[PDB]
Amino acid sequence: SMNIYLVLDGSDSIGASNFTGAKKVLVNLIEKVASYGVKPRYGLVTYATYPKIWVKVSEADSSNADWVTKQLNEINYEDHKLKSGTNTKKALQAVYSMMSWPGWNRTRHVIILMTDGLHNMGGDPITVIDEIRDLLYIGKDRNPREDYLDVYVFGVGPLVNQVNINALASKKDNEQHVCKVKDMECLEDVFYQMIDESQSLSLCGMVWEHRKGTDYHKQPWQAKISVIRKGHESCMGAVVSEYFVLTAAHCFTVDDKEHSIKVSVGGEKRDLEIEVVLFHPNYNINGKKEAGIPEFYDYDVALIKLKNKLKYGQTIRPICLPCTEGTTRALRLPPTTTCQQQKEELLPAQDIKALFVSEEEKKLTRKEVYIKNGDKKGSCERDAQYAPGYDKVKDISEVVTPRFLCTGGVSPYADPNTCRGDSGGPLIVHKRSRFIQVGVISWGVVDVCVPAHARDFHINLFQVLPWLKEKLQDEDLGFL
Ligand SMILES: [Co+2]
Ligand code: NA
Ligand code: NA
Ligand code: NA
Ligand code: NA
Ligand code: NA
Ligand code: NA
Repeated sequence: SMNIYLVLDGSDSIGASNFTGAKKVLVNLIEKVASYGVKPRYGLVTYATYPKIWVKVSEADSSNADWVTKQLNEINYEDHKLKSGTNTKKALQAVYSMMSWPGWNRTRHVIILMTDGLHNMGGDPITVIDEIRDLLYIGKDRNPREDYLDVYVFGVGPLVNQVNINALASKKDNEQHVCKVKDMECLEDVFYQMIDESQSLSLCGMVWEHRKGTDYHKQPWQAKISVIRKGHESCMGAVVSEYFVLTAAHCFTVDDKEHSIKVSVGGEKRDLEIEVVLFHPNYNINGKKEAGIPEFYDYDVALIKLKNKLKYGQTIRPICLPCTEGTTRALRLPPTTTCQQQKEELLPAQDIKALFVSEEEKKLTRKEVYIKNGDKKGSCERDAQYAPGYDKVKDISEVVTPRFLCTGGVSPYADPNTCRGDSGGPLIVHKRSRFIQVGVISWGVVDVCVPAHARDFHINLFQVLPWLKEKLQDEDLGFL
Protein backbone atom coordinates (compact mmCIF):
# COMPACT_ATOMS: atom_id res chain seq x y z
CA SER A 1 0.00 0.00 0.00
CA MET A 2 1.30 3.44 -1.02
CA ASN A 3 -0.15 6.92 -0.56
CA ILE A 4 1.14 9.88 -2.58
CA TYR A 5 0.22 13.40 -1.43
CA LEU A 6 0.47 16.07 -4.09
CA VAL A 7 0.63 19.51 -2.47
CA LEU A 8 0.71 22.51 -4.77
CA ASP A 9 1.42 26.09 -3.70
CA GLY A 10 -1.07 28.36 -5.44
CA SER A 11 -0.05 31.64 -3.81
CA ASP A 12 0.75 34.94 -5.52
CA SER A 13 4.50 34.36 -5.71
CA ILE A 14 4.06 31.23 -7.85
CA GLY A 15 2.19 32.76 -10.78
CA ALA A 16 -0.20 31.25 -13.32
CA SER A 17 2.37 29.89 -15.77
CA ASN A 18 4.56 28.15 -13.18
CA PHE A 19 1.47 26.79 -11.43
CA THR A 20 0.41 25.17 -14.72
CA GLY A 21 3.98 24.00 -15.30
CA ALA A 22 3.94 22.42 -11.84
CA LYS A 23 0.70 20.54 -12.54
CA LYS A 24 2.35 19.15 -15.69
CA VAL A 25 5.09 17.56 -13.62
CA LEU A 26 2.41 15.99 -11.46
CA VAL A 27 0.36 14.77 -14.46
CA ASN A 28 3.46 13.14 -15.98
CA LEU A 29 4.41 11.56 -12.66
CA ILE A 30 0.96 9.98 -12.18
CA GLU A 31 1.22 8.60 -15.72
CA LYS A 32 4.68 7.10 -15.24
CA VAL A 33 3.71 5.52 -11.91
CA ALA A 34 0.61 4.03 -13.53
CA SER A 35 2.65 2.69 -16.44
CA TYR A 36 4.55 0.57 -13.91
CA GLY A 37 1.34 -1.14 -12.84
CA VAL A 38 1.52 0.60 -9.47
CA LYS A 39 -1.75 1.88 -7.92
CA PRO A 40 -1.18 4.25 -5.02
CA ARG A 41 -3.91 6.26 -3.30
CA TYR A 42 -3.60 9.95 -4.12
CA GLY A 43 -4.18 13.06 -2.08
CA LEU A 44 -4.37 16.36 -3.96
CA VAL A 45 -4.16 19.73 -2.23
CA THR A 46 -3.62 23.32 -3.42
CA TYR A 47 -2.82 26.05 -0.91
CA ALA A 48 -2.17 29.68 -0.04
CA THR A 49 -3.72 31.34 3.01
CA TYR A 50 -5.69 28.11 3.44
CA PRO A 51 -5.54 24.61 1.88
CA LYS A 52 -8.13 23.26 -0.55
CA ILE A 53 -8.49 19.49 -0.70
CA TRP A 54 -9.35 18.20 -4.17
CA VAL A 55 -8.72 14.50 -3.54
CA LYS A 56 -8.46 12.56 -0.26
CA VAL A 57 -6.72 9.18 0.05
CA SER A 58 -9.74 7.80 1.92
CA GLU A 59 -11.79 8.18 -1.27
CA ALA A 60 -12.34 5.02 -3.32
CA ASP A 61 -11.53 6.86 -6.56
CA SER A 62 -8.25 8.21 -5.12
CA SER A 63 -6.47 5.12 -6.52
CA ASN A 64 -7.92 5.67 -10.00
CA ALA A 65 -5.14 7.43 -11.93
CA ASP A 66 -7.41 8.56 -14.78
CA TRP A 67 -9.86 10.11 -12.29
CA VAL A 68 -7.08 11.81 -10.29
CA THR A 69 -5.49 13.14 -13.47
CA LYS A 70 -8.93 14.48 -14.44
CA GLN A 71 -9.26 16.27 -11.10
CA LEU A 72 -5.76 17.72 -11.46
CA ASN A 73 -6.54 18.84 -15.01
CA GLU A 74 -9.68 20.64 -13.82
CA ILE A 75 -7.76 22.65 -11.21
CA ASN A 76 -7.40 26.28 -12.24
CA TYR A 77 -4.92 28.67 -10.69
CA GLU A 78 -7.70 31.19 -10.02
CA ASP A 79 -9.71 28.55 -8.16
CA HIS A 80 -7.56 28.93 -5.07
CA LYS A 81 -8.43 32.22 -3.35
CA LEU A 82 -6.61 34.47 -0.88
CA LYS A 83 -3.31 34.27 -2.78
CA SER A 84 -1.69 37.01 -0.65
CA GLY A 85 -1.01 34.51 2.10
CA THR A 86 1.13 31.38 2.10
CA ASN A 87 0.61 28.96 4.97
CA THR A 88 2.65 25.84 4.28
CA LYS A 89 2.12 24.61 7.83
CA LYS A 90 -1.62 24.31 7.19
CA ALA A 91 -1.06 22.55 3.88
CA LEU A 92 0.93 19.84 5.63
CA GLN A 93 -1.67 19.62 8.40
CA ALA A 94 -4.17 18.74 5.67
CA VAL A 95 -1.89 15.80 4.82
CA TYR A 96 -1.59 14.89 8.52
CA SER A 97 -5.39 14.66 8.65
CA MET A 98 -5.39 12.16 5.76
CA MET A 99 -2.94 9.98 7.68
CA SER A 100 -4.92 10.38 10.92
CA TRP A 101 -7.23 7.71 12.12
CA PRO A 102 -10.23 8.75 14.19
CA GLY A 103 -2.66 -2.33 8.65
CA TRP A 104 -1.61 1.31 8.89
CA ASN A 105 1.96 0.19 9.60
CA ARG A 106 2.24 -1.27 6.10
CA THR A 107 1.34 1.87 4.14
CA ARG A 108 4.30 3.82 2.72
CA HIS A 109 3.72 7.57 2.47
CA VAL A 110 5.16 9.98 -0.11
CA ILE A 111 4.67 13.73 0.16
CA ILE A 112 5.48 15.82 -2.90
CA LEU A 113 5.45 19.51 -2.05
CA MET A 114 5.77 22.06 -4.84
CA THR A 115 6.50 25.54 -3.51
CA ASP A 116 9.05 28.38 -3.63
CA GLY A 117 9.58 27.96 0.11
CA LEU A 118 8.30 31.42 1.07
CA HIS A 119 5.71 30.76 3.78
CA ASN A 120 4.58 34.02 5.40
CA MET A 121 1.74 32.71 7.58
CA GLY A 122 1.46 30.16 10.35
CA GLY A 123 4.42 28.72 12.20
CA ASP A 124 7.31 26.56 11.03
CA PRO A 125 6.06 23.73 8.73
CA ILE A 126 8.88 21.46 9.95
CA THR A 127 6.80 20.91 13.08
CA VAL A 128 4.08 19.09 11.14
CA ILE A 129 6.62 16.71 9.63
CA ASP A 130 7.68 15.88 13.19
CA GLU A 131 4.06 15.16 14.09
CA ILE A 132 3.72 12.95 11.01
CA ARG A 133 6.80 10.91 11.92
CA ASP A 134 5.47 10.43 15.46
CA LEU A 135 2.07 9.49 14.03
CA LEU A 136 3.60 6.89 11.70
CA TYR A 137 6.01 5.73 14.37
CA ILE A 138 9.18 6.66 12.46
CA GLY A 139 12.55 7.20 14.14
CA LYS A 140 11.17 5.61 17.29
CA ASP A 141 12.89 2.23 17.54
CA ARG A 142 16.30 1.22 16.20
CA ASN A 143 12.58 -0.68 13.52
CA PRO A 144 13.24 2.95 12.39
CA ARG A 145 10.65 2.66 9.62
CA GLU A 146 12.25 5.47 7.60
CA ASP A 147 11.16 3.59 4.46
CA TYR A 148 7.56 4.50 5.26
CA LEU A 149 7.89 8.23 4.71
CA ASP A 150 9.43 10.37 1.99
CA VAL A 151 9.08 14.12 1.75
CA TYR A 152 10.04 15.51 -1.63
CA VAL A 153 10.19 19.25 -2.19
CA PHE A 154 10.26 20.62 -5.73
CA GLY A 155 11.31 24.26 -5.87
CA VAL A 156 9.01 26.23 -8.15
CA GLY A 157 10.20 29.35 -9.93
CA PRO A 158 13.40 31.46 -10.28
CA LEU A 159 13.11 33.09 -6.86
CA VAL A 160 13.23 30.15 -4.47
CA ASN A 161 14.35 30.02 -0.83
CA GLN A 162 16.64 26.99 -0.84
CA VAL A 163 17.01 26.91 2.94
CA ASN A 164 13.30 26.49 3.73
CA ILE A 165 12.93 23.89 0.97
CA ASN A 166 15.93 21.85 2.14
CA ALA A 167 14.60 21.94 5.71
CA LEU A 168 11.34 20.14 4.92
CA ALA A 169 12.65 17.45 2.55
CA SER A 170 13.73 13.98 3.69
CA LYS A 171 17.42 13.40 4.34
CA LYS A 172 18.39 9.91 3.25
CA ASP A 173 21.88 8.70 2.31
CA ASN A 174 22.48 8.17 -1.42
CA GLU A 175 19.16 9.83 -2.20
CA GLN A 176 18.01 13.28 -3.30
CA HIS A 177 14.66 14.67 -2.11
CA VAL A 178 15.05 18.25 -3.33
CA CYS A 179 14.80 19.28 -6.97
CA LYS A 180 14.26 22.49 -8.87
CA VAL A 181 11.14 21.93 -10.99
CA LYS A 182 13.03 22.76 -14.18
CA ASP A 183 15.92 20.40 -13.38
CA MET A 184 14.73 17.46 -15.46
CA GLU A 185 17.71 15.29 -14.47
CA CYS A 186 16.86 15.54 -10.79
CA LEU A 187 13.15 14.94 -11.26
CA GLU A 188 13.98 11.89 -13.34
CA ASP A 189 16.14 10.43 -10.55
CA VAL A 190 13.35 11.01 -8.01
CA PHE A 191 11.03 8.66 -9.89
CA TYR A 192 13.46 5.76 -9.72
CA GLN A 193 13.88 6.28 -5.98
CA MET A 194 10.09 6.19 -5.50
CA ILE A 195 9.14 3.13 -7.55
CA ASP A 196 10.49 -0.39 -7.11
CA GLU A 197 11.75 -1.62 -10.48
CA SER A 198 11.64 -5.22 -9.20
CA GLN A 199 7.84 -5.28 -8.97
CA SER A 200 7.59 -4.63 -12.71
CA LEU A 201 10.15 -7.00 -14.25
CA SER A 202 7.40 -9.41 -15.30
CA LEU A 203 5.53 -6.63 -17.14
CA CYS A 204 5.52 -6.75 -20.95
CA GLY A 205 6.15 -3.66 -23.07
CA MET A 206 8.22 -1.97 -20.35
CA VAL A 207 11.20 0.29 -21.06
CA TRP A 208 13.73 1.84 -18.63
CA GLU A 209 13.73 5.43 -19.99
CA HIS A 210 16.41 7.07 -17.82
CA ARG A 211 18.89 9.41 -19.55
CA LYS A 212 21.75 7.01 -18.73
CA GLY A 213 20.06 4.18 -20.62
CA THR A 214 21.62 2.57 -23.68
CA ASP A 215 20.02 1.33 -26.92
CA TYR A 216 19.44 -1.97 -25.14
CA HIS A 217 17.60 -0.19 -22.34
CA LYS A 218 15.37 1.70 -24.81
CA GLN A 219 14.56 -1.40 -26.91
CA PRO A 220 14.82 -4.29 -24.34
CA TRP A 221 12.71 -6.66 -26.46
CA GLN A 222 14.95 -6.29 -29.52
CA ALA A 223 16.74 -9.42 -30.73
CA LYS A 224 19.30 -9.64 -33.51
CA ILE A 225 19.28 -12.88 -35.51
CA SER A 226 22.19 -14.24 -37.54
CA VAL A 227 22.09 -17.01 -40.13
CA ILE A 228 25.43 -18.19 -41.49
CA ARG A 229 25.38 -19.74 -44.97
CA LYS A 230 25.80 -18.61 -49.77
CA GLY A 231 25.54 -15.16 -48.20
CA HIS A 232 24.79 -14.62 -44.52
CA GLU A 233 21.41 -13.47 -43.25
CA SER A 234 20.68 -10.71 -40.76
CA CYS A 235 17.21 -10.31 -39.24
CA MET A 236 15.54 -8.73 -36.22
CA GLY A 237 13.02 -10.21 -33.83
CA ALA A 238 11.32 -9.49 -30.53
CA VAL A 239 11.44 -11.36 -27.24
CA VAL A 240 7.85 -12.42 -26.47
CA SER A 241 8.55 -14.79 -23.56
CA GLU A 242 11.47 -16.29 -21.63
CA TYR A 243 11.97 -18.97 -24.29
CA PHE A 244 10.67 -17.33 -27.48
CA VAL A 245 11.65 -14.75 -30.06
CA LEU A 246 9.12 -13.76 -32.75
CA THR A 247 10.43 -12.90 -36.22
CA ALA A 248 9.63 -13.37 -39.93
CA ALA A 249 9.58 -16.79 -41.62
CA HIS A 250 11.46 -15.67 -44.75
CA CYS A 251 14.51 -15.04 -42.59
CA PHE A 252 15.03 -18.80 -42.68
CA THR A 253 14.87 -21.80 -45.00
CA VAL A 254 14.29 -25.52 -44.43
CA ASP A 255 17.96 -25.92 -45.36
CA ASP A 256 19.28 -23.74 -42.52
CA LYS A 257 20.56 -25.87 -39.66
CA GLU A 258 19.93 -24.97 -36.02
CA HIS A 259 23.61 -24.41 -35.25
CA SER A 260 23.88 -21.90 -38.10
CA ILE A 261 21.32 -19.64 -36.40
CA LYS A 262 22.36 -17.35 -33.54
CA VAL A 263 20.38 -14.80 -31.52
CA SER A 264 21.71 -11.73 -29.70
CA VAL A 265 19.86 -9.80 -26.97
CA GLY A 266 20.39 -7.32 -24.14
CA GLY A 267 23.65 -5.89 -25.39
CA GLU A 268 25.44 -9.08 -24.27
CA LYS A 269 28.65 -9.97 -26.11
CA ARG A 270 27.72 -13.65 -26.41
CA ASP A 271 25.32 -15.21 -28.91
CA LEU A 272 22.46 -17.51 -27.99
CA GLU A 273 21.86 -21.01 -29.29
CA ILE A 274 18.39 -21.97 -30.44
CA GLU A 275 16.52 -25.24 -30.02
CA VAL A 276 14.36 -24.91 -33.12
CA VAL A 277 12.55 -22.55 -35.49
CA LEU A 278 8.77 -22.86 -35.64
CA PHE A 279 7.49 -21.63 -39.00
CA HIS A 280 3.84 -20.75 -39.31
CA PRO A 281 2.29 -23.86 -40.93
CA ASN A 282 0.66 -21.77 -43.67
CA TYR A 283 3.85 -20.05 -44.81
CA ASN A 284 4.91 -21.13 -48.31
CA ILE A 285 7.03 -18.68 -50.27
CA ASN A 286 6.42 -20.67 -53.48
CA GLY A 287 2.70 -21.25 -53.05
CA LYS A 288 1.44 -18.65 -55.55
CA LYS A 289 3.98 -18.66 -58.40
CA GLU A 290 1.23 -19.76 -60.78
CA ALA A 291 -0.75 -16.63 -59.92
CA GLY A 292 2.29 -14.55 -60.83
CA ILE A 293 3.61 -14.22 -57.29
CA PRO A 294 7.30 -15.28 -57.29
CA GLU A 295 7.65 -14.88 -53.50
CA PHE A 296 4.47 -15.30 -51.43
CA TYR A 297 4.80 -13.75 -47.94
CA ASP A 298 1.39 -14.69 -46.52
CA TYR A 299 1.74 -15.83 -42.90
CA ASP A 300 5.37 -14.67 -42.86
CA VAL A 301 6.01 -15.34 -39.16
CA ALA A 302 8.11 -17.76 -37.14
CA LEU A 303 8.91 -18.44 -33.49
CA ILE A 304 12.48 -19.18 -32.42
CA LYS A 305 12.65 -21.30 -29.28
CA LEU A 306 15.89 -20.65 -27.42
CA LYS A 307 18.03 -23.41 -25.90
CA ASN A 308 18.37 -21.53 -22.62
CA LYS A 309 15.66 -19.59 -20.78
CA LEU A 310 16.07 -15.80 -20.59
CA LYS A 311 15.82 -13.85 -17.36
CA TYR A 312 14.11 -10.47 -17.51
CA GLY A 313 16.19 -7.43 -16.61
CA GLN A 314 16.50 -3.80 -17.65
CA THR A 315 18.09 -4.85 -20.98
CA ILE A 316 16.07 -7.99 -21.75
CA ARG A 317 12.28 -7.79 -21.49
CA PRO A 318 9.32 -9.13 -23.47
CA ILE A 319 7.14 -6.94 -25.67
CA CYS A 320 3.36 -7.25 -25.26
CA LEU A 321 1.37 -9.38 -27.71
CA PRO A 322 -2.20 -8.77 -28.98
CA CYS A 323 -5.05 -10.38 -27.03
CA THR A 324 -3.18 -11.43 -23.90
CA GLU A 325 -3.86 -10.56 -20.26
CA GLY A 326 -0.53 -8.74 -20.26
CA THR A 327 -1.72 -6.31 -22.93
CA THR A 328 -5.06 -5.77 -21.18
CA ARG A 329 -3.21 -4.63 -18.03
CA ALA A 330 -0.67 -2.60 -19.98
CA LEU A 331 -3.61 -0.70 -21.48
CA ARG A 332 -5.16 -0.39 -18.00
CA LEU A 333 -8.38 -2.11 -19.04
CA PRO A 334 -10.69 -4.33 -16.93
CA PRO A 335 -10.23 -8.16 -16.83
CA THR A 336 -13.41 -8.55 -18.88
CA THR A 337 -11.78 -6.88 -21.90
CA THR A 338 -12.06 -8.87 -25.13
CA CYS A 339 -9.72 -9.50 -28.05
CA GLN A 340 -12.09 -7.50 -30.25
CA GLN A 341 -11.99 -4.65 -27.74
CA GLN A 342 -8.17 -4.75 -27.75
CA LYS A 343 -8.23 -4.78 -31.56
CA GLU A 344 -10.45 -1.71 -31.69
CA GLU A 345 -8.09 0.05 -29.28
CA LEU A 346 -4.80 -0.94 -30.96
CA LEU A 347 -5.85 -1.11 -34.62
CA PRO A 348 -8.69 1.40 -35.14
CA ALA A 349 -10.03 2.04 -38.65
CA GLN A 350 -7.78 4.99 -39.47
CA ASP A 351 -4.16 6.09 -39.86
CA ILE A 352 -2.43 4.52 -36.87
CA LYS A 353 0.66 6.01 -35.24
CA ALA A 354 3.29 3.29 -34.85
CA LEU A 355 7.02 2.61 -34.92
CA PHE A 356 9.68 0.06 -35.73
CA VAL A 357 13.30 -0.20 -34.65
CA SER A 358 16.21 0.02 -37.07
CA GLU A 359 19.92 -0.55 -36.55
CA GLU A 360 21.83 2.36 -38.09
CA GLU A 361 25.55 1.65 -37.68
CA LYS A 362 25.68 -0.14 -34.33
CA LYS A 363 22.90 2.11 -33.00
CA LEU A 364 19.19 1.40 -32.58
CA THR A 365 16.71 4.14 -33.44
CA ARG A 366 12.92 4.30 -33.45
CA LYS A 367 11.28 5.17 -36.77
CA GLU A 368 7.77 6.58 -36.58
CA VAL A 369 5.35 5.39 -39.25
CA TYR A 370 1.62 5.31 -39.89
CA ILE A 371 -0.45 2.19 -40.48
CA LYS A 372 -3.03 2.93 -43.18
CA ASN A 373 -6.00 1.11 -41.70
CA GLY A 374 -8.65 3.62 -42.72
CA ASP A 375 -10.09 4.44 -46.13
CA LYS A 376 -6.47 5.06 -47.13
CA LYS A 377 -5.72 1.32 -46.89
CA GLY A 378 -6.55 0.34 -50.47
CA SER A 379 -4.21 2.94 -51.93
CA CYS A 380 -1.35 1.64 -49.79
CA GLU A 381 -2.04 -2.00 -50.74
CA ARG A 382 -2.37 -1.25 -54.46
CA ASP A 383 1.11 0.26 -54.55
CA ALA A 384 2.24 -3.34 -54.12
CA GLN A 385 2.02 -3.50 -57.92
CA TYR A 386 5.31 -1.64 -58.27
CA ALA A 387 7.07 -4.30 -56.21
CA PRO A 388 9.86 -6.34 -57.91
CA GLY A 389 8.35 -9.36 -59.63
CA TYR A 390 4.78 -8.27 -58.89
CA ASP A 391 4.13 -6.57 -62.25
CA LYS A 392 2.15 -9.49 -63.66
CA VAL A 393 0.07 -10.27 -60.57
CA LYS A 394 -3.52 -10.88 -61.68
CA ASP A 395 -5.30 -9.71 -58.54
CA ILE A 396 -3.05 -7.71 -56.22
CA SER A 397 -5.25 -8.77 -53.30
CA GLU A 398 -3.91 -12.27 -53.82
CA VAL A 399 -0.43 -11.05 -52.87
CA VAL A 400 -1.57 -8.51 -50.27
CA THR A 401 -3.68 -10.86 -48.17
CA PRO A 402 -5.82 -10.05 -45.10
CA ARG A 403 -2.72 -10.88 -43.04
CA PHE A 404 -1.01 -7.60 -43.88
CA LEU A 405 -0.80 -4.15 -42.32
CA CYS A 406 0.57 -1.34 -44.50
CA THR A 407 2.92 1.57 -43.71
CA GLY A 408 5.03 3.99 -45.73
CA GLY A 409 4.14 6.77 -48.14
CA VAL A 410 3.75 10.55 -48.02
CA SER A 411 0.24 10.70 -46.56
CA PRO A 412 -0.65 11.58 -43.88
CA TYR A 413 3.08 12.06 -43.29
CA ALA A 414 6.37 11.20 -44.95
CA ASP A 415 6.92 7.73 -43.51
CA PRO A 416 10.45 6.34 -43.26
CA ASN A 417 10.97 2.84 -44.70
CA THR A 418 12.28 -0.41 -43.27
CA CYS A 419 15.70 -1.63 -44.40
CA ARG A 420 16.61 -5.25 -45.20
CA GLY A 421 18.28 -5.66 -41.82
CA ASP A 422 15.06 -4.63 -40.02
CA SER A 423 13.14 -7.53 -41.55
CA GLY A 424 11.40 -9.69 -38.96
CA GLY A 425 11.45 -6.90 -36.39
CA PRO A 426 8.31 -5.75 -34.54
CA LEU A 427 5.91 -3.05 -35.77
CA ILE A 428 4.86 -1.36 -32.53
CA VAL A 429 2.09 0.79 -31.04
CA HIS A 430 2.91 2.99 -28.03
CA LYS A 431 0.04 3.26 -25.54
CA ARG A 432 -0.28 4.08 -21.85
CA SER A 433 3.51 4.47 -21.87
CA ARG A 434 3.77 0.78 -22.79
CA PHE A 435 4.83 -0.98 -26.00
CA ILE A 436 2.56 -3.46 -27.78
CA GLN A 437 3.62 -5.42 -30.87
CA VAL A 438 0.92 -5.46 -33.55
CA GLY A 439 2.96 -6.71 -36.48
CA VAL A 440 6.07 -8.33 -37.91
CA ILE A 441 8.09 -6.55 -40.61
CA SER A 442 7.73 -8.66 -43.76
CA TRP A 443 8.49 -7.00 -47.09
CA GLY A 444 8.54 -3.75 -49.04
CA VAL A 445 7.82 -2.30 -52.47
CA VAL A 446 11.04 -0.33 -52.82
CA ASP A 447 14.49 -1.02 -51.39
CA VAL A 448 15.31 2.55 -50.34
CA CYS A 449 18.36 1.72 -48.21
CA VAL A 450 11.93 8.25 -51.95
CA PRO A 451 8.94 7.23 -54.13
CA ALA A 452 5.39 7.86 -52.89
CA HIS A 453 4.63 4.18 -53.54
CA ALA A 454 7.41 3.02 -51.22
CA ARG A 455 5.18 1.00 -48.90
CA ASP A 456 6.06 -1.63 -46.30
CA PHE A 457 3.92 -4.65 -45.37
CA HIS A 458 3.85 -6.36 -41.99
CA ILE A 459 2.07 -9.46 -40.76
CA ASN A 460 -0.86 -8.36 -38.57
CA LEU A 461 -0.46 -10.37 -35.37
CA PHE A 462 -4.20 -10.23 -34.76
CA GLN A 463 -4.47 -12.34 -37.92
CA VAL A 464 -2.27 -15.17 -36.63
CA LEU A 465 -3.54 -15.44 -33.05
CA PRO A 466 -4.64 -19.10 -33.28
CA TRP A 467 -1.04 -20.05 -34.11
CA LEU A 468 0.51 -17.74 -31.52
CA LYS A 469 -1.92 -19.01 -28.90
CA GLU A 470 -1.05 -22.59 -29.80
CA LYS A 471 2.76 -22.35 -29.86
CA LEU A 472 2.92 -20.11 -26.78
CA GLN A 473 0.20 -21.87 -24.74
CA ASP A 474 2.73 -22.92 -22.11
CA GLU A 475 4.56 -19.57 -21.91
CA ASP A 476 2.32 -18.08 -19.21
CA LEU A 477 1.23 -15.15 -21.40
CA GLY A 478 -2.46 -15.63 -20.70
CA PHE A 479 -3.98 -15.38 -24.17
CA LEU A 480 -7.68 -14.51 -24.13
CO1 LIG B 1 3.83 32.69 -1.73
NA1 NA C 1 -12.21 9.30 -15.12
NA1 NA D 1 15.70 5.07 15.13
NA1 NA E 1 15.60 -4.51 -10.19
NA1 NA F 1 23.23 -2.08 -14.03
NA1 NA G 1 -6.59 -9.33 -16.91
NA1 NA H 1 -7.61 -6.80 -37.24
